[PDB]
Amino acid sequence: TLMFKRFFGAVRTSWRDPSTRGAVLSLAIIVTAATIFYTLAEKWSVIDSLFYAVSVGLPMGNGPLSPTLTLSKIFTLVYAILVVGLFVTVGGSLASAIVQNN
Amino acid sequence: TLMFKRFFGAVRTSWRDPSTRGAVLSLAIIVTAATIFYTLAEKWSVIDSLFYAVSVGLPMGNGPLSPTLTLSKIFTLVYAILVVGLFVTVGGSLASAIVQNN
Amino acid sequence: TLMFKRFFGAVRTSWRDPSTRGAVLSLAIIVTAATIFYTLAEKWSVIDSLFYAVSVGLPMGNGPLSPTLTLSKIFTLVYAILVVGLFVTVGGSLASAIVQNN
Amino acid sequence: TLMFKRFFGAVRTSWRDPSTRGAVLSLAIIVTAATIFYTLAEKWSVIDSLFYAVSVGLPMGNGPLSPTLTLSKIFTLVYAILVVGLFVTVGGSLASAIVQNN
Ligand SMILES: [Ca+2]
Ligand SMILES: [Ca+2]
Ligand SMILES: [Ca+2]
Repeated sequence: TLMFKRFFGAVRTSWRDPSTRGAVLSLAIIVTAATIFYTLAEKWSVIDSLFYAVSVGLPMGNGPLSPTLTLSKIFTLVYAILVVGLFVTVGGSLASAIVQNN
Repeated sequence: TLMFKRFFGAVRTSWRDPSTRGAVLSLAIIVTAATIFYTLAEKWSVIDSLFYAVSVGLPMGNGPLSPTLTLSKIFTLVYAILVVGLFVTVGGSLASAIVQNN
Repeated sequence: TLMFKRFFGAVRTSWRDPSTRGAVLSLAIIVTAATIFYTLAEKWSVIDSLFYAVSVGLPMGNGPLSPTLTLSKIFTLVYAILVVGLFVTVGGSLASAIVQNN
Repeated sequence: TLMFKRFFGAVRTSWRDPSTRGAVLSLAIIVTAATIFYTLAEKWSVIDSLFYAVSVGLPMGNGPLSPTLTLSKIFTLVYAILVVGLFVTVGGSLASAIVQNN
């Protein structure tokens, strides 16, 4: 029953596009890229890898998960600084869409 | 003894509405669902669930609690992206309403 | 060595005033109240109470600290929704004020 | 393995400048001083210190690292309010500069 969320959520209001919710596109590369890195370098599972990635722009909250290696530390910074912007506007957009969707 | 805040804040500032504080309603809907899932899925108590729900889109931080199921992990992930926007705007309007009460 | 931050920072650009930074007043009262609550309920030392209270407006991160009692859990959500906006507007004001000093 | 992000990230969007990204300069100062503090006060390594400093101004999330002494606790609070702004606009300018680069 996580249906009503995924379907009346990420799927449904993710298809409200201006020229400037090409930020979603921008987001997806970056999150995905981070996830790959986390999986490979930090050795974590895909979900956990994704969880960490999502965490560094959003108030969600990383898990037990934190970087243990120098590359993972440094990388987390550089990614984090960028994506924080990206997460924001997208969240705003979706929020906006939700309200005029009822 | 939080009787001060609940009357002076939480049930103070909501009694003030524009068009865009339709956002409250959506946020309410999001949170409730989230909490329910947590209680059912993640087995935690109503508040612990409820706390966790709030934790994900505001910066406060979750202490001990973190999702342990892949299913709940994705639920957070999906749910995270929707609610944050809502949190932002309710956060802002609500804050402004304090300021216009002094 | 914090003196350089404290004087060159949260007072040096704190005293940059319009009418609309009356939120600083509000921030002070609200942060104070929460701190008091934390001190009382959570048993915590005043600094720690203060630490936690600020942790929840800002992207900070609490320490190892988090609400362990039900009232504290309940209180935190309520407070966080209120105070976040305050933290935001003040932050922007203060931010803008560093930049205006170059 | 992060060479994509380092060169095509927070060195690419740097060579894209108006004058109100003097905020990057501000952030560098505040961040650097913070790092200096944390290394010294809290005994941590430089990388860890940097991470922690970043962690208080972004949704990133402090790992194990958090302050343990009053001096550092207070300092975080002070710094936290200051940096929160500078981070935010940095993310924003940076963020837009990604979409303007596509
Ligand atoms: Ca986070
Ligand atoms: Ca926080
Ligand atoms: Ca955290």
